[PDB]
Amino acid sequence: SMEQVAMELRLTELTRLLRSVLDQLQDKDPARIFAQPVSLKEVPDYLDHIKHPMDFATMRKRLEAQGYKNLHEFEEDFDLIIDNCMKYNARDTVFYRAAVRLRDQGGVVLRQARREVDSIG
Repeated sequence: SMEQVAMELRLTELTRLLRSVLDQLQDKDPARIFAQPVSLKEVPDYLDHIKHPMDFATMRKRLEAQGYKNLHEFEEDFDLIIDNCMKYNARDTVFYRAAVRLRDQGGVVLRQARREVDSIG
């Protein structure tokens, strides 16, 4: 049916938008603290702390398999990255402060993202 391909054309362009959004978000992490998952060999207790780990690589894997049906879901994962970071790492840490920086800067990008998603459809 054509009624699936327009949803897929919506999903597609959503993806095409969200790829730009991700690139912009990852650019706000020049330190690359959030690019790859946490190691469970380096941090073997991690999953005792963080129940839903997230990172840009994983976000990107999902993205390119069109795993995001809307912006909300994408925001949810972006939020995890920040949120997980801010929980695991204490407040005086570089890690923690990198999260906050990324949040504040990311939110700008997501503010306009939300606008474009509604504006296009």
